[PDB]
Amino acid sequence: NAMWESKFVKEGLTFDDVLLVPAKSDVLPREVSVKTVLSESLQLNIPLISAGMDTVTEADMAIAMARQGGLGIIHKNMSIEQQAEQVDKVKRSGGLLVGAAVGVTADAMTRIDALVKASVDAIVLDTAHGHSQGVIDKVKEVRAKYPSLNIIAGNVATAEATKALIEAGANVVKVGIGPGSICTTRVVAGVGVPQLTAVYDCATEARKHGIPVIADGGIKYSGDMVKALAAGAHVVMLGSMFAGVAESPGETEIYQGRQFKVYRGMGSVGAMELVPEGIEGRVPYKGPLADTVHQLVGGLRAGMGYCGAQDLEFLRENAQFIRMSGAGLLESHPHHVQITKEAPNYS
Amino acid sequence: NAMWESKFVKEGLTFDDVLLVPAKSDVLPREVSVKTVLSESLQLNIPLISAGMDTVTEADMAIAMARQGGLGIIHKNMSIEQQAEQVDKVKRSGGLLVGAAVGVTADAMTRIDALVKASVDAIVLDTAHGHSQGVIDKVKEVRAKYPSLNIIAGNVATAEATKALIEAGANVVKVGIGPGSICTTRVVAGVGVPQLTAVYDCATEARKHGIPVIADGGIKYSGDMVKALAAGAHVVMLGSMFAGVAESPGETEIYQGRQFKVYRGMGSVGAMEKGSKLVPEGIEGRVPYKGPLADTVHQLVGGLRAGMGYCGAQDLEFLRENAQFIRMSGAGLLESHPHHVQITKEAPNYS
Amino acid sequence: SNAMWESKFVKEGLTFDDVLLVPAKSDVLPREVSVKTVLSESLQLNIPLISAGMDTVTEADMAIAMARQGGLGIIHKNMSIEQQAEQVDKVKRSGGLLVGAAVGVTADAMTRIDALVKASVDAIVLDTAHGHSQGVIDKVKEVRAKYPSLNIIAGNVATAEATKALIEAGANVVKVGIGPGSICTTRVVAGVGVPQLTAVYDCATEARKHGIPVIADGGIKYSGDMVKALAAGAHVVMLGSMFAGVAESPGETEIYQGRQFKVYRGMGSVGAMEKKLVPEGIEGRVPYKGPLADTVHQLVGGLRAGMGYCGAQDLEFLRENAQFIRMSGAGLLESHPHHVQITKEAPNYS
Amino acid sequence: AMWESKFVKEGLTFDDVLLVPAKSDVLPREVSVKTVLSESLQLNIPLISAGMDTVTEADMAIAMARQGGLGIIHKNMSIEQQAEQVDKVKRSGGLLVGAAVGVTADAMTRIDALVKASVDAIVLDTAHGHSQGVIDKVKEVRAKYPSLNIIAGNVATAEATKALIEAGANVVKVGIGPGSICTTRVVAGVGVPQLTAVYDCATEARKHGIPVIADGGIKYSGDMVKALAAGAHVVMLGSMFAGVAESPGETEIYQGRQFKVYRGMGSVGAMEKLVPEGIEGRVPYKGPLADTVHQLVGGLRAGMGYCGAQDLEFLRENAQFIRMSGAGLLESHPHHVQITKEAPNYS
Ligand SMILES: O=C(Cn1c(-c2ccccn2)nc2ccccc21)Nc1ccc2ccccc2c1
Ligand SMILES: O=C(Cn1c(-c2ccccn2)nc2ccccc21)Nc1ccc2ccccc2c1
Ligand SMILES: O=C(Cn1c(-c2ccccn2)nc2ccccc21)Nc1ccc2ccccc2c1
Ligand SMILES: O=C(Cn1c(-c2ccccn2)nc2ccccc21)Nc1ccc2ccccc2c1
Ligand SMILES: O=c1[nH]cnc2c1ncn2[C@@H]1O[C@H](COP(=O)(O)O)[C@@H](O)[C@H]1O
Ligand SMILES: O=c1[nH]cnc2c1ncn2[C@@H]1O[C@H](COP(=O)(O)O)[C@@H](O)[C@H]1O
Ligand SMILES: O=c1[nH]cnc2c1ncn2[C@@H]1O[C@H](COP(=O)(O)O)[C@@H](O)[C@H]1O
Ligand SMILES: O=c1[nH]cnc2c1ncn2[C@@H]1O[C@H](COP(=O)(O)O)[C@@H](O)[C@H]1O
Repeated sequence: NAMWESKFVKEGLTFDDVLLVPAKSDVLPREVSVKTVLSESLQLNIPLISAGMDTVTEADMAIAMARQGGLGIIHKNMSIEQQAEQVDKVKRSGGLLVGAAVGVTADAMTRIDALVKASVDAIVLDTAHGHSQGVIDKVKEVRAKYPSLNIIAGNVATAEATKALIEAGANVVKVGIGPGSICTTRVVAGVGVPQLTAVYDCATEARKHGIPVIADGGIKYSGDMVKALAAGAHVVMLGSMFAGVAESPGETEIYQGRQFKVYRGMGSVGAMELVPEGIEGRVPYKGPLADTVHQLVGGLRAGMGYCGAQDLEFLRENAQFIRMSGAGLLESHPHHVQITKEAPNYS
Repeated sequence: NAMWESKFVKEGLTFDDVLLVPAKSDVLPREVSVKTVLSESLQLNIPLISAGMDTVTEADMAIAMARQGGLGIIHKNMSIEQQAEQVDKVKRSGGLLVGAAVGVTADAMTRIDALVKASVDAIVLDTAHGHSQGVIDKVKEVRAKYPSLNIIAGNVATAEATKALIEAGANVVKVGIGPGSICTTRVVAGVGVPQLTAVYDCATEARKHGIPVIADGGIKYSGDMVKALAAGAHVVMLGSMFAGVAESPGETEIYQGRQFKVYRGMGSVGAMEKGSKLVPEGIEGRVPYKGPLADTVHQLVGGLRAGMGYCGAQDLEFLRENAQFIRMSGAGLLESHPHHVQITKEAPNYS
Repeated sequence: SNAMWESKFVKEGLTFDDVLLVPAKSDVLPREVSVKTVLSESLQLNIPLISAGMDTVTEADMAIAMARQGGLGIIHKNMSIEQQAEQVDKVKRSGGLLVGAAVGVTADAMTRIDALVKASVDAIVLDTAHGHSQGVIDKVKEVRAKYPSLNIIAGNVATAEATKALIEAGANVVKVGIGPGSICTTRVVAGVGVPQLTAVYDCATEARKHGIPVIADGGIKYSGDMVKALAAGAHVVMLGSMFAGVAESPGETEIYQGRQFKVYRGMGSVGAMEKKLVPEGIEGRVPYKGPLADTVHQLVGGLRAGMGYCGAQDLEFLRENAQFIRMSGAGLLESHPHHVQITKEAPNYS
Repeated sequence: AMWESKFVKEGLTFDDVLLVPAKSDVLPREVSVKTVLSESLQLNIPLISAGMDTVTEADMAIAMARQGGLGIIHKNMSIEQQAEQVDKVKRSGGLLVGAAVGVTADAMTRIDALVKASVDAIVLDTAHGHSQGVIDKVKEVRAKYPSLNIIAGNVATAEATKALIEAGANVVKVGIGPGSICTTRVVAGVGVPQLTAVYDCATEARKHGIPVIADGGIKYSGDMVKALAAGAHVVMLGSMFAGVAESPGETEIYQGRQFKVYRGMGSVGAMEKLVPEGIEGRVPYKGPLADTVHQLVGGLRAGMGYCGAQDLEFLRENAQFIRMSGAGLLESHPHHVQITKEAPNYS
């Protein structure tokens, strides 16, 4: 009867619920450092990872991300031979960093072998429910065979789940159940945790083991990314904000005179070909990845400057939030003004 | 006196106010059990019941519901003779389960007499106010004559009301005051309780007596059903999500080049006129055509299996006794649904 | 002391769309409950409804219709003293019906009140923007002194302190509402107000201690709001917009895009003020709703259903026993129809 | 302790609250609307026009001063041009006029010219008032011009207000992100809900006898009253002054309605004249300033009359708020009635 009475006690927050409180600062946005260390064999210049989705990251995107100082995860919706080849294609081009997504299946180990042979830097054990026993066991099975391999496991949204994956052998934990722009998990199954609260809860546990977390999904604007990092995440994972980029898979298509690209959930009907937990759609074309990355990092620099963070470590450990209502949100966006042109970082 | 200061102390949540929290899980959605026991003689393989509304459930729907593992409540907007024929029709169709709705009226027993002869499996004593004395007196009057008959009573939204119905003879209690898609009770009378809190409060009381509660109304997506079952409900009742299937009463009509089917509240002007001083408490409308019932049901159950899998629930009871929620704001809701992307294809379980 | 500084943001407010009335044990059917109500021995109404004292809401034709329905009408003050006195006499001679008249806080207040009393008016409505103003208190005291037996209704107020002040001044009815008006912009232009349900509840709390009835004025857009207002401690509610489009309300029916509408505007709007201070209301139009009888039946019927759910035999049980439950915006969306295409229009919804 | 305090703070904005009516023996006609920001800076009306290139130049500053207010000459022009603007307002009857200065190396050079032009106040105008550079720049100016009115901003915290007062500023400007044209809270994720920001800053500034300026996010006259009631001596407006005839730029016609350009100083357009923290848009033409001012001051007199405030100091010390939900706000505006004509003080 303790489980019965504790059903509705927990409370969760997401990005649009909060703002970062300005702090004393003697650092300029130009001066701040945005480097992150996921592991001793995996370091990034910028805290950005492109999602391992069929409409987001393949060879070209992974190469582009690695060159902006980020990281790309090759999706698993292709043959083992195809993924190992694309991973190699990224490694061919200057010894850039590259990751590959692997699902929890029978052929999982076989796929990982061809990936490790292709000198992949990290594998992403992707599953909808990262707190499942099957996922945990497969992490252990993989950890045993490759102790020197970077293992990124997810997705989870609780501290209990984070501890479970870390103990299984995961050195990076991916956080996010339902916040995705193309996701319908919370709608069709009713399951999830508000992403900021999820990140905070998991980071609270991950810190105790010196393990980094990845904030994955739900990021609409560059400010959301700053919030995610300040909530405990080392690095974020983006899907929709990279999907309209030239380097992302798919072809540019015209709808009502504008340029779009296909963006679909990996749990959508189209991506599968279980009940679907994703949606299919399109996002505006945005040209080269460099322009989008520049606005994102530039937003992050401004944010860190406001908070007085010389590095992301200070940001995670010192940044304070303040909660706001819907009226606060509307004030936070432009209001009572007819916007006449698009800014490079707004709509 | 002390009632004056307590006017605004109570707080209520609904489906869009919360989310289910993922937990340890050794079970796959493929392997979960979705069966339920409502009574000694009533067992459903899926937790679904189609509403007893004149635009939702008749003989054809009740057959299709039963063949899916669910239950259909034949509506009362027809003669006593007609309703008995349809109950009999569902029964002759291979031993399928079938329910039937009865209103709190003078000739209620007469309707119930003909329903029992036709071997109806359950009777729904449906009122707008389940905590009315007339309904309570009716349940006793029916339990006395038919000690073996499955009686479902409603609608209620408070623990005290559930206690009254259970002690009166009801062996199943139906929860829901105002959450209906077609319902204006809360708007025109100002009375109601947010459904998820209602389900939770009623399930709390009914649990003490070993009595199942039905979550009736307010469910628009499959996730809302999983939340309702996790809140303490044994089964759920759907009107809106069933009103568009092929087996539902009424014919298809065209809007925007696509097909729609009529759906209206039983307290709407149209429904009251067919059934017959009271002011209406529902609206008349239409919902998208969705084809055969099997497709809708498969989506519904599929969402439940996934959600139960997330919670690590091997069966519905574990989910009822262990599932934890987390409260969220409007921003949380906005994030929960798809966002900032233009959808190009309707998903089988989304819009 | 730093008290006033530290208590600035302490209070919280609730409106109709923030709450629901909780269903309770009921030994009564909607057709059996009594909706009658007493404001004073000389002023008893069969239905808890008063039509607002506005130039686009209540004149003689409206006051007569309201009274015949068992309600009350307040003749507005945007006319000469002689005219308003005539309007009262007309209603009073139309079968001996109850009729009220609005009076403002001006120098000629006493003159106008003398005429209305001479015309045998039943209630005087001392109407001002700020009921807790010193000018209002004094005017109430003057009138109570000259007319010890005259019904005095004073407002508007939104706090208990204000309510206590008008009661001690000599008012036997207190009207509540600062800003909730559909037509109002006071909260937008002055930044001043109190969420109407909390307002009614705070003022009723004070007024209960004195046996003074309270009127819930403005903010009511559906019949359920009226039930909530009455359950929050009000004896009677006052309506503007829901009565604005009936046939008996002032103003001819105008045609806008085929559909027939009726002008409804704030008493503090630019147009009304003409018939130094900036506007605190807007000018607009509402759909023509036909005879008052059809609107009243929907409202009363909503109340009967409401009282039925709460197990209230009369309005006194409602005020004393009815409990609310607070809900989020998600709760409100569930409360209204949703995820359906409305094909026809219910007599009591839009 | 720093990690666990991240989400404890709550913030309020204008649309979250209402002013509670109090006992009153004062009529709106009789109230005192004056304000003293310093010994050498007194306003007959609590209004300041924003230092933006689409809000305030010489013509706006003149009109504002003659109404009893103040105009701030923006800095998107040469040192010589700005000194001429200040002089222009000065030879128009000896009117009060302020000028905007940013934190650059040549800031002193510009200030030297503005002082020579007999300016009444210089506004040290930056995105992050709690920056060390801003604090240092305040010290330099105070050390050279001990009698010069220095407005320093912008800030949103008591700690930042304290630091600016300590640095030598004699007026503090409050607001991080509430601006109608502002995207700072969206792109950088940083900010504090304005009404709480004013209150938190006034609480500190009260101790030093320093007045604060509530800058940004005011869309109706009632918002201004709330801002003042929350502790502000005076408010600064942008969008409500940008469609005024005396503002820079000219009138454009779109579908019969007249408009005027309004953009943030952080927008691409203004910067061109880092990533942007504003947008470019347009507001409706409102005609001569006197009409907008009349409505604003009249709403304030209404509010003060409701609160029983004879003067603005009474309002600051005594006015009480009540919190409300989105249903409260919805009720607070006109509702369920189709508006047939524009009121002078509403949309
Ligand atoms: O300067 C701008 C953006 N910006 C603006 C502007 C104007 C009004 C409100 C907000 N920002 N105007 C600009 C003009 C040119 C370049 C950048 C500009 N933003 C920031 C962000 C973080 C900072 C941290 C320490 C010190 C200074 C910082 C500045
Ligand atoms: O696999 C999917 C849906 N799905 C997805 C997907 C991936 C990420 C986020 C959401 N959905 N991709 C799929 C590809 C094929 C079939 C089903 C798929 N959903 C679930 C739901 C509950 C589970 C419980 C235990 C173990 C696994 C569970 C899986
Ligand atoms: O009388 C109006 C506005 N107004 C109205 C009106 C009517 C109903 C609700 C709100 N305002 N009607 C008016 C008619 C003419 C001039 C002003 C008017 N506003 C105020 C505001 C504050 C006051 C403080 C002390 C004393 C009187 C005060 C009056
Ligand atoms: O029965 C209806 C309205 N109504 C409905 C209906 C159906 C489902 C949900 C809500 N209302 N169906 C009707 C059919 C005919 C006449 C009235 C009807 N309303 C009420 C309202 C309050 C009551 C209090 C005590 C006892 C009975 C009460 C009944
Ligand atoms: O179809 C799906 N269903 C649910 N979540 C998904 C699906 N596809 C991708 N995701 C998650 O959502 C993230 C994308 O988030 P975005 O930044 O909102 O696009 C991915 O990195 C995955 O974690
Ligand atoms: O007209 C009515 N007024 C109020 N409630 C109704 C009315 N008609 C049906 N209902 C209830 O609302 C449920 C429909 O829920 P839905 O799934 O949201 O459409 C029904 O099963 C009834 O419990
Ligand atoms: O112009 C005005 N400004 C503010 N309130 C007004 C004005 N005119 C009428 N009111 C109030 O608003 C009520 C109308 O409420 P309604 O039912 O929402 O239309 C009236 O009875 C008055 O109490
Ligand atoms: O580009 C910008 N980014 C952020 N804030 C700005 C920008 N431009 C002006 N502001 C601020 O916003 C205020 C205008 O507020 P408004 O009254 O809401 O339009 C100005 O006085 C500045 O303090």
